[PDB]
Amino acid sequence: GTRYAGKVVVVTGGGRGIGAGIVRAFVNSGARVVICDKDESGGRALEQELPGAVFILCDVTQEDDVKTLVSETIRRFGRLDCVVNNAGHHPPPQRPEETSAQGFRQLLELNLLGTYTLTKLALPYLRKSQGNVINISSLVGAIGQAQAVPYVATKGAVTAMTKALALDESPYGVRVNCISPGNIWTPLWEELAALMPDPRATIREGMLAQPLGRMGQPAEVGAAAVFLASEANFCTGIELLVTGGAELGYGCKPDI
Amino acid sequence: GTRYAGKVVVVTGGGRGIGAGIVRAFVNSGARVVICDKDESGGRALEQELPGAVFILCDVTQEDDVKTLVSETIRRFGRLDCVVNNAGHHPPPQRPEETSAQGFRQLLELNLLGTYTLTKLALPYLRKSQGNVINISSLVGAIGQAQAVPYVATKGAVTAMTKALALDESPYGVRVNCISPGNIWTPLWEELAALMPDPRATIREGMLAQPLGRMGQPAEVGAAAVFLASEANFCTGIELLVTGGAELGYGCKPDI
Amino acid sequence: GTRYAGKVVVVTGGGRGIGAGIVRAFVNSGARVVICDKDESGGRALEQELPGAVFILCDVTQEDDVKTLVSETIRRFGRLDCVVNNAGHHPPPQRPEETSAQGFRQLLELNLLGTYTLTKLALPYLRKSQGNVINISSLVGAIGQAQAVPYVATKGAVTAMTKALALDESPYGVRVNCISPGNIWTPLWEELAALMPDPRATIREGMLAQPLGRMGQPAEVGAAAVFLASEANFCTGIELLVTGGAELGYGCKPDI
Amino acid sequence: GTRYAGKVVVVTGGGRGIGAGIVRAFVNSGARVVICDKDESGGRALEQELPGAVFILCDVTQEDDVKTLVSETIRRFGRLDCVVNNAGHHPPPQRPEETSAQGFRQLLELNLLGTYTLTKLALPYLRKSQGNVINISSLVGAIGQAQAVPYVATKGAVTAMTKALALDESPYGVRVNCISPGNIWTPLWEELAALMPDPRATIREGMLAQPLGRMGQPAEVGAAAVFLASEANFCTGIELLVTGGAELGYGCKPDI
Ligand SMILES: NC(=O)c1ccc[n+]([C@@H]2O[C@H](COP(=O)([O-])OP(=O)(O)OC[C@H]3O[C@@H](n4cnc5c(N)ncnc54)[C@H](O)[C@@H]3O)[C@@H](O)[C@H]2O)c1
Ligand SMILES: NC(=O)c1ccc[n+]([C@@H]2O[C@H](COP(=O)([O-])OP(=O)(O)OC[C@H]3O[C@@H](n4cnc5c(N)ncnc54)[C@H](O)[C@@H]3O)[C@@H](O)[C@H]2O)c1
Ligand SMILES: NC(=O)c1ccc[n+]([C@@H]2O[C@H](COP(=O)([O-])OP(=O)(O)OC[C@H]3O[C@@H](n4cnc5c(N)ncnc54)[C@H](O)[C@@H]3O)[C@@H](O)[C@H]2O)c1
Ligand SMILES: NC(=O)c1ccc[n+]([C@@H]2O[C@H](COP(=O)([O-])OP(=O)(O)OC[C@H]3O[C@@H](n4cnc5c(N)ncnc54)[C@H](O)[C@@H]3O)[C@@H](O)[C@H]2O)c1
Ligand SMILES: C=C(c1ccc(F)c(O)c1)c1cccc(-c2cccc(O)c2F)n1
Ligand SMILES: C=C(c1ccc(F)c(O)c1)c1cccc(-c2cccc(O)c2F)n1
Ligand SMILES: C=C(c1ccc(F)c(O)c1)c1cccc(-c2cccc(O)c2F)n1
Ligand SMILES: C=C(c1ccc(F)c(O)c1)c1cccc(-c2cccc(O)c2F)n1
Ligand SMILES: OC[C@H]1O[C@@H](O)[C@H](O)[C@@H](O)[C@@H]1O
Ligand SMILES: OC[C@H]1O[C@@H](O)[C@H](O)[C@@H](O)[C@@H]1O
Ligand SMILES: OC[C@H]1O[C@@H](O)[C@H](O)[C@@H](O)[C@@H]1O
Ligand SMILES: OC[C@H]1O[C@@H](O)[C@H](O)[C@@H](O)[C@@H]1O
Ligand code: NA
Ligand code: NA
Ligand code: NA
Ligand code: NA
Repeated sequence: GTRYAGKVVVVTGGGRGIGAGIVRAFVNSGARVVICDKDESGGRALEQELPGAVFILCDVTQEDDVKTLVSETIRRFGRLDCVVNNAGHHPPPQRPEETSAQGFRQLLELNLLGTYTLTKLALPYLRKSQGNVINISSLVGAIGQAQAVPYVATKGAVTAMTKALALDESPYGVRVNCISPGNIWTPLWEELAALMPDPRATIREGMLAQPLGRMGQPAEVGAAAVFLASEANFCTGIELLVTGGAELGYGCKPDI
Repeated sequence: GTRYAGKVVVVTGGGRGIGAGIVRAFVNSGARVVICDKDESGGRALEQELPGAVFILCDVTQEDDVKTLVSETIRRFGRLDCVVNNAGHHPPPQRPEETSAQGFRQLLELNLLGTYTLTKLALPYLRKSQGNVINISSLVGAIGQAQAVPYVATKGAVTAMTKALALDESPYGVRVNCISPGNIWTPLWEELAALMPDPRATIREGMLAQPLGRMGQPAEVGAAAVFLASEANFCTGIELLVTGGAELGYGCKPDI
Repeated sequence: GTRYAGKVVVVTGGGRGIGAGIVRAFVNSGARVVICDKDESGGRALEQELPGAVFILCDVTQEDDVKTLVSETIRRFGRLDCVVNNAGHHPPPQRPEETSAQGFRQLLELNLLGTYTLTKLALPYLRKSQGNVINISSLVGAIGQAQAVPYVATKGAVTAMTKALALDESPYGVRVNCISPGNIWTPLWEELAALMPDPRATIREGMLAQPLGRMGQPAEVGAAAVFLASEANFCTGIELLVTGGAELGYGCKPDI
Repeated sequence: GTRYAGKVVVVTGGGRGIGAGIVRAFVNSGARVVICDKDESGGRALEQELPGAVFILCDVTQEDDVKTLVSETIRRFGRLDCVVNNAGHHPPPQRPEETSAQGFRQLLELNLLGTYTLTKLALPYLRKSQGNVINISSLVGAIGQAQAVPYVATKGAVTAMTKALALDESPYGVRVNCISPGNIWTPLWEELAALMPDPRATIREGMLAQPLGRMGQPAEVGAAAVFLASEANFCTGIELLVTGGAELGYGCKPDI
């Protein structure tokens, strides 16, 4: 309740899924939180539910939306300590030949350039507060994923960008880290599974992809984010895996 | 002279630097090589110099240029075995606040989407030949670099994309690998150093950034590419470091 | 004060340095802590200082010492939830030709097999409590270090062993993670620096090896350990870097 | 036939499996090769088969055997250019509680200290020749393996040691690299599979653990070793994966 008292946090895509779990974790640590989302439904209800969280409608791909997000955060709360770049999307499975450069550009706009834009606009205020940036990347940026060339590329970019920016902002006391979740049970996971011939089988495979035998929860990503913000003062440029061990060992993926 | 005899290779940005070193290595291994470049000067001279190499003017950011590159390769040589996605650029040092989303998009077009586009157009022919893709990424995609947020992000994306595509194309016998060079002495390195207050000091630092005490050569990247194409039949999705050890150990980058 | 209330933690080498910082962090989170050390001086004073910590003399290289450590922990506190394998040593700088197989074996006994032995003896009790293992490895296991072949090898082994054991113990709900610190200001760091021709210069270099410009603190490693024990329920087999960014970018470590 | 002409190579455990594939690759590149093995059967036959290879009986865990191996290589061939530390063993599957510290020590003697000992005794001659070291580690040192805590630990140590030694020997022009194979079809693989309830099923799983759908061959590891020795002049401290992509993506290894 006090680990991050008196601090101000912006969470993009905070209306549902991982983002909402990160919102709740920061509120529970004593922070005031600005929920940014392009859709009103979840975020507006979360603002009613949580004292200390407020909702601001903002599409992170629209630069003037993000400019307003930052200026309204400062106007209303007087400081900015942490930005969590969580907004992002996973398209359905697509074979390489079914992808397009246009679709690839549009996904880069959300998953990469939206993170870039908010970070850039927030950094002057984070420097004043010796605050920090937390990017939500993905395990599959590191190890790959099938039928997801554009998504994997965007997350490779986020993880790498995190390290570059950590180098540049270290002289100013601003840390820049990322979390790479694996399979987290969210509305996006549920939506993608419902597209499959056997959704139930897809979900069962997703649970057994982890040595721990289950998918992760938004609250567990949220706890990792609170750690990075509030207690990881000698961490910068790290990639914090929240994956249940999916990257470990051999699995189903004589010598001719 | 025979390790890759009878094979056909496309090298983008093959007119100078690393690309020209890769062109020479493949010619020396017995392959026929198509030199793709947006500038004529170097590539046209290389075509005159090397029996077995020919030059095709092609800007990899222009989709119809790349369509023509592939169709002309097939028309002239009847097969395609390896594409080397080397074309790319490093902008001058830029502090994060000096970058723009527009500049970032333009660098993504070259360093990432140009690699994507040629790979996509070539894959039908690589499937027929059980050929392979070699992407030239960078060490700094893995470890970061100062004053280079956009460049680092693009190379993070290339390395990650390499792994995704290796997964998707493995059922068809097409391997997809990347090389991550460190400091290689090229015209781009020389151009960037000439921008500095003390170019000579910049070059000296660049040499001592490697435990081996020197920068790398285009020929050394070229040898790694020939290995991946011709002898690495159980390698796919790997990142082959050609860096002189720059990523090893501690260097210049009490507890408060 | 309550994040790990009611839990019982063993910290090896807890008498000073990183180990004592981990002891304090767990006490501050509400846990009861058993301080294991081969030397009495620091650990006995820490037991007097901290309600909720007690000292047990134990050399982790002596199997019967470790057997007694575990049985006394259970006898006195009735459960065991977390073991932190921190005991370890860094020999002075040694050129490869100045090392011996005998010295290498002895360092393996402490840095690797002592971690192995306590983990093995504790696992039956950790299974009952759904507890967890935290190994203190090092950044240099991942990236190397000069004049330290035996030390680097031992830490490579610890990090790898962490992943293997995480796989084996995941069906039982026992997580196994490691922390890889970089330069942490401790008595061992101070002792090694005092061996150098210019200790002050050695310490200054050690501070500037991190983008953050300082060495880390035992308290910061301790906070990472409390996170892994108490809040990282979907993390297993991870390597949590606490290094101030030392692994990022180029530093001091034309093409002939 | 000429890539490594006039050079002298020692391959430990060269009598069968990966080691014999590395022997053949170097002979085919023009090198003279000393086959070291503790068993005579395979290595003696290979010496009869291959002009340019000779067999020396040597147990790499016995220091005087290794001293004699080096002195006999120099006495007979007058130089030493490359040592390939391939000798090693994988014990049968063992649950953590079924392992012993004694068994762990014995495996460290072979997989780690035997590599250390030959490297140390060879380095004076490698410095004279500007030669290189190639260690055969394993993919599972990086990602873990089930029921193999001691084996995984030894390979974690080898990979890490490779980087440390590359740092120390770089001022002298001696490169130190490792190869991390995945599933390679060898007599050891066949022996381990025959221990299983369903050997055929074990072998089928082993083939499908790779995106490429097969196990690797000793010849493919051998080609990687020849590359590292003869053409990778700007590579030191690297880990060259020869795994068929087993480390990529998700596999078989809702949120509670
Ligand atoms: N769910 C997983 O298993 C998983 C795994 C790894 C990484 N991730 C990453 O975590 C993040 C969140 O994923 P999730 O599963 O919670 O997804 P989700 O779809 O359930 O929630 C994403 C939220 O972001 C919002 N959003 C989308 N586009 C936006 C935009 N342009 N501007 C503002 N808000 C926008 C959505 O409206 C939604 O509220 C994404 O970056 C995703 O790539 C998810
Ligand atoms: N030089 C290094 O130290 C270094 C290190 C790591 C990675 N790399 C990468 O290696 C690649 C080559 O770098 P370099 O140093 O040889 O650079 P360079 O500038 O010397 O050569 C690049 C070549 O690509 C061509 N090119 C540029 N844009 C193109 C386009 N749109 N279409 C076609 N051709 C185009 C240029 O005309 C030039 O001939 C790049 O991807 C770079 O990021 C270089
Ligand atoms: N200090 C750093 O920069 C640094 C960096 C990376 C990793 N580490 C690791 O962190 C751990 C602690 O390092 P530190 O700097 O705090 O060292 P330290 O020497 O200051 O403290 C180590 C403690 O362990 C105890 N110990 C040593 N051998 C023991 C044994 N056989 N049985 C029981 N206790 C034993 C010592 O008596 C001492 O109290 C070690 O594993 C070290 O490798 C340290
Ligand atoms: N086969 C795989 O899938 C695989 C995968 C990754 C790594 N590796 C590694 O590759 C290496 C070779 O494995 P392999 O499958 O070819 O094994 P193998 O058992 O088929 O061959 C190993 C050879 O080493 C010899 N040897 C064993 N102990 C020795 C000693 N003390 N001194 C000298 N020679 C000794 C054996 O007699 C044998 O000829 C080992 O280091 C192993 O860990 C193998
Ligand atoms: C949201 C998904 C996801 C899963 C793991 C990650 F690491 C990540 O970043 C996102 C998800 C959920 C179900 C299916 C898929 C999916 C989509 C396209 C191609 C695939 O191979 C998938 F598994 N992703
Ligand atoms: C071309 C350069 C380069 C160097 C190393 C790499 F890994 C890479 O991919 C590219 C280069 C050469 C000189 C200077 C710089 C440079 C540019 C901007 C920011 C920096 O920190 C730089 F070192 N890059
Ligand atoms: C205790 C030291 C240390 C530093 C960094 C690490 F990641 C680590 O695990 C331990 C330390 C402190 C001062 C000097 C040295 C040292 C010792 C031998 C060889 C070297 O290159 C060193 F830097 N280590
Ligand atoms: C020789 C085996 C092996 C397989 C992959 C590697 F990366 C490696 O270094 C060695 C092998 C072959 C069959 C079975 C096993 C095995 C043994 C014990 C535990 C396991 O989980 C295994 F797969 N290893
Ligand atoms: O829809 C899948 C899951 O999404 C998560 O974000 C919610 O917290 C869960 O209540 C829900 O079951
Ligand atoms: O311009 C720097 C270097 O670029 C390389 O591509 C050329 O091969 C060298 O001859 C030249 O010195
Ligand atoms: O000796 C170096 C440092 O060691 C740490 O363990 C102590 O907490 C510090 O007080 C001390 O300055
Ligand atoms: O025994 C398994 C395999 O081992 C390899 O070392 C041999 O080259 C193969 O001929 C054999 O099939
Ligand atoms: Na509210
Ligand atoms: Na020509
Ligand atoms: Na006490
Ligand atoms: Na012979």
